[PDB]
Amino acid sequence: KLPPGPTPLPVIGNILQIGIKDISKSLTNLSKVYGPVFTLYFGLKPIVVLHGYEAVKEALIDLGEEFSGRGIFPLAERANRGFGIVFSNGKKWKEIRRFSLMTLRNFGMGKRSIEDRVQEEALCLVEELRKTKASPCDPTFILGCAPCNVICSIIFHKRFDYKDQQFLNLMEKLNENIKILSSPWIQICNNFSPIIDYFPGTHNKLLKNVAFMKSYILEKVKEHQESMDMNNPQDFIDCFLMKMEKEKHNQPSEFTIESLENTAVDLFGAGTETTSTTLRYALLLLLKHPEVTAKVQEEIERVIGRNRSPCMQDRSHMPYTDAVVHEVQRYIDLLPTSLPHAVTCDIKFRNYLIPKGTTILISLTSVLHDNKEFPNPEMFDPHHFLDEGGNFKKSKYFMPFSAGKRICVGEALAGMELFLFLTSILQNFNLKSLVDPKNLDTTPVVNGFASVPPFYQLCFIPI
Ligand code: HEM
Ligand SMILES: CCCCc1nc(Cl)c(CO)n1Cc1ccc(-c2ccccc2-c2nn[nH]n2)cc1
Ligand SMILES: CCCCc1nc(Cl)c(CO)n1Cc1ccc(-c2ccccc2-c2nn[nH]n2)cc1
Ligand SMILES: OC[C@H]1O[C@](O)(CO)[C@@H](O)[C@@H]1O
Ligand SMILES: [K+]
Repeated sequence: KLPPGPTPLPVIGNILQIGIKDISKSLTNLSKVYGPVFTLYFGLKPIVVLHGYEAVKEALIDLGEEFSGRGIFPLAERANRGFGIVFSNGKKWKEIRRFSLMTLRNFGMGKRSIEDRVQEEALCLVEELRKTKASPCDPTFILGCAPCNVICSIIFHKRFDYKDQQFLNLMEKLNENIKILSSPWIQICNNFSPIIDYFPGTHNKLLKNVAFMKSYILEKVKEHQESMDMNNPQDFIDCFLMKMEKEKHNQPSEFTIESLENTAVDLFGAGTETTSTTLRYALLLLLKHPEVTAKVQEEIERVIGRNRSPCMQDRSHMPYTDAVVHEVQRYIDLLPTSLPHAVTCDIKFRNYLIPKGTTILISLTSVLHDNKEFPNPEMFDPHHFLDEGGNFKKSKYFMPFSAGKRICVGEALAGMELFLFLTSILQNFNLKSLVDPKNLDTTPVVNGFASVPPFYQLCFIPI
């Protein structure tokens, strides 16, 4: 048997029960009726939902290889998304992921470290924030540039100047695509149609934007082929090309110029928006909780001071800051259902039998907002990651990057970006709201499978 669920209607399954508006809350409501493991029907396609820590851990961690598949919907083929890391499966995924992890280690791309790349972006970020000259400002665009340029640095070896038109084009395309991809028409409703694409225009626009990106990446690969130093790979492209020229006696290979372009599009896609949104949300929460900000600044001033950049090494001496970043991620819950999984083979889970390829939906909300691990889980409070002594308290329930075999490839990178960008900002600025802090609402705007902060402005007042 599959896990029990609400009985589907004919030809529409469970669609009309589920509140598309806030899918996570519906899943949670269902869990109160059917328990931690239950089945929903998306017009005949069964979806098993895992809710709560135990179920999620059992599946993602203890039965990891079996739950390592990526769930497929029509959108995957309509936006040509299954050829990188994020939406790939089997051998293509294993190989590209493995390689990408090796390449993305702090020193996996020559002498220049990933941390160096992030540190340079943090100085640039601070500078743009000075240029606002302490006036009101929607930080959206500035905070989005920093992570985008980090990926640029990782892939092409060199960051762009924030005004370089080639950068502004990449960024604009990416924004467009992500905003389109956020629409419930594109994420949900159009997947109800298994064969006919009811938004052919939209997908065309998506693909055109991709092609622009892929074509820019091709220009660079060429440049990288004409300046290849086999002993000194400096970026993700070099590393990929060396992997190719190491596989030439083994075709057909998962490593080709085409998988390089698709993998890089994945890294831009995965690596920008979520980090950007997390940073923006962090500043909103810091505005609203100025005591919190002050405690971070106390750590900064005491451990780091003013005569130098904040580096990772600092993080182990700054538990309060570490707790603040962790708590931002836990509270805001940007991917409440992760990305969909799928079982790779027939598998007995608990006392249910789940057939190979069945889509699994993991509720990360249920873990991050566990009300016993994180009492008052609905409140932002850095103490959720602090012991009674004021030290950092780890949580097995801290899964904003998901868990198991499909855990975010950028976990460590996003971790550096968040810590270095936040510390560098509060090293150099205080934060002043336009409106009254008591009047700001930090509660998240959900629209489908995606959380987002509300709109706000602030002033970056130099110290
Ligand atoms: C705070 C920022 C980020 C968050 C919260 C985040 C979170 C996630 C989550 C939840 C997943 C899905 C895991 C799953 O399928 O179960 C994921 C996948 C991924 N993330 Fe991130 N991510 C972030 C930043 C980044 C960055 C900076 C990169 C850049 C390398 C990146 C690369 C990826 C990739 C490649 C995947 C696909 C992994 C796979 O399916 O095998 N992410 N991320
Ligand atoms: C039809 C093939 C042309 C594809 C295309 N490439 C780009 Cl670039 C544009 C800019 O709008 N477009 C057109 C486009 C037209 C309508 C939409 C759209 C916007 C809101 C709601 C539904 C649609 C839609 N897409 N397809 N049909 N209707 C999106 C892109
Ligand atoms: C100009 C190119 C912009 C990026 C982009 N446009 C499209 Cl279309 C693709 C499809 O993969 N992509 C790549 C992409 C890959 C993964 C994601 C992603 C990664 C982690 C978590 C959620 C997402 C997601 N899926 N849909 N929207 N955002 C977003 C975009
Ligand atoms: O597999 C059964 C098929 O039925 C559909 O739900 C149609 O709603 C598709 O999403 C799925 O592919
Ligand atoms: K049209």
